[PDB]
Amino acid sequence: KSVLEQLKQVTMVVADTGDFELIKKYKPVDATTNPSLILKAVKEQKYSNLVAETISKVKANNPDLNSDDLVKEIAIEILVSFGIKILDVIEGKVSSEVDARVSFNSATTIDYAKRIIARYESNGIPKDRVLIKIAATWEGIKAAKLLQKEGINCNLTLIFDKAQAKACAEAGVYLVSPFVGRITDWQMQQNNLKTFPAIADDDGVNSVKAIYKLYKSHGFKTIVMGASFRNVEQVIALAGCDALTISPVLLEELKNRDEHLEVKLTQISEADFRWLMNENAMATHKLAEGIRLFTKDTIELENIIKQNL
Amino acid sequence: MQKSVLEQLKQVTMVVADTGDFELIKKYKPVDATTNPSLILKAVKEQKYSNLVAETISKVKANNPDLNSDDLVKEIAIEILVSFGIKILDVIEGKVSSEVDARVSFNSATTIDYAKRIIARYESNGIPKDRVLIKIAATWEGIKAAKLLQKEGINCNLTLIFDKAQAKACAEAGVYLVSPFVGRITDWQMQQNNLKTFPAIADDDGVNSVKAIYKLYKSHGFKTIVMGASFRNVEQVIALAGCDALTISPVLLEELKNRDEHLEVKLTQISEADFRWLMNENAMATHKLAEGIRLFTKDTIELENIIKQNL
Repeated sequence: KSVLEQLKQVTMVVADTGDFELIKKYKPVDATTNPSLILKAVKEQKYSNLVAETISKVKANNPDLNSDDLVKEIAIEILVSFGIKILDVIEGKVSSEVDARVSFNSATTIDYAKRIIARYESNGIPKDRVLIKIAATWEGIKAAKLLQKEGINCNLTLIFDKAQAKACAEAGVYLVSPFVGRITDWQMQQNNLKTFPAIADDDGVNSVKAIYKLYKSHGFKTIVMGASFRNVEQVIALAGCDALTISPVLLEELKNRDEHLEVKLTQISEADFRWLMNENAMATHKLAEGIRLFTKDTIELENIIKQNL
Repeated sequence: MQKSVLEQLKQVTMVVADTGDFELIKKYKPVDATTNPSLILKAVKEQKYSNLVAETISKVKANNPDLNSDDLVKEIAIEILVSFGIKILDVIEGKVSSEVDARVSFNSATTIDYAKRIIARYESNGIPKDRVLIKIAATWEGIKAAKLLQKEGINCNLTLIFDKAQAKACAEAGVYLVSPFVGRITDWQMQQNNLKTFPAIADDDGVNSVKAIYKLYKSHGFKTIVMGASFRNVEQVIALAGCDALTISPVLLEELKNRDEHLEVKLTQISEADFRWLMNENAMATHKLAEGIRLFTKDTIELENIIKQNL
């Protein structure tokens, strides 16, 4: 058995891509998108017809919207159209991320999430097949608490800190996506490291291990999904995690190796949360950075939509 | 005849001394003075104030025999920061700034409580609230706290200001005074760009930040005092001549006192979600606000450990 197939025995394998054509090579259970991956699927142009049809559809269904509102509605429908194509090739769920610009507004986050779900449902996809990805700021967590109460399952993303993860679980979220790679990136930058750290010393791997241990010892039922990978050894290190979302490149690396895979993994108030985050210099920087960078990619996507109206 | 750079500055800007070392303050005759948790730790640890620190720990211990150890340490820490403030007030005409415990920085209600506790300790010694500014980190929760404190006549000094949005929100809250930082912003600039020498004044991100806030405030007619803080060299201070106020370390005060070159005058609505977005967009501000709270917290924990070692 390949390492990929070994991993599937102990972990829910998830594909991290909007390039739905790649997903059948790997037979993951679930798939995840993010604003950068949607932009890449739009930019690389394998799906220009899907984009063009989406734009036409939204214009016809929305004669009342001005150019700004129309572009926003198209951005949502693009996210959903990719998700629908992904759902055609997997048995599980797809994750679709809200506009990062709403990250500090629980209200607009709730509305955005509900609009994504409504668009899926209008296209005949039931909400049980979708996770709404939300950056794990306090405001995102508070939004997810409400959405979960209303039956909308959330994927809390940009998780860099254990207390941050704990708060998510306290809110009853379906799933959390603690990051690995971006933490390793910070670690390597801090000391100008030229090579990846040994696995035992990899701050990103250790961050997910710590969250896993917290959740299992405490009996939290939220799914732990490691995300953000720089090398295949980081993914292998976390075998046994509830779920791991993995790029098509790294899925291919796992598919082509066949050594033995060792299985390794077997209330907070607002003020408390803000304090614990502030104590984590890396998490404070990297949460903020993720929201800035995803916003830049969403603006690039909007500019592409505008050029094709 | 032409006076020193210091005396010329005093003519056009309220000169403030940035130190817990009250003995040094009298050599410079500032109007006001500022402390912060790091400066209080430095004054507590230095040999020359060891009698004042000793006497403070004794008096609180004697008058509070029934406090649990956690409460007792907290009471001594507030007494030490107030006792240095009082020694400063004895040697100046104006106000002293005393910072709340940095651990309350994300809690408006405990900020308000800590501020009131500081004021009460001053008042217990006969010092009226009009001689004290409560220094509060300009997180959203600190701005909310300060808005409420100002409604009760407690003047605040909103510190760790790194972005024009904080500054604007502070003004909108009606705070008495803001402390936009210079030096720490230049530190970020110099570390990030590998700068061997300090940037030209025109290119100094820190100096430009205070200039932008000053311009914002005067164009909007805000009455909040703009006090530049955090300096790395005299040239950054001189660059801001004419700002409402400038708080300056004793090393830099001494440099200004001894220079006689001519001083040219250079300086003559936000929702929570908006504030948080604009802060987020500023990588430097996000990092430096957080770091400042962390570092002040580390120094206050060291103060607490020193209190515990002397009990």
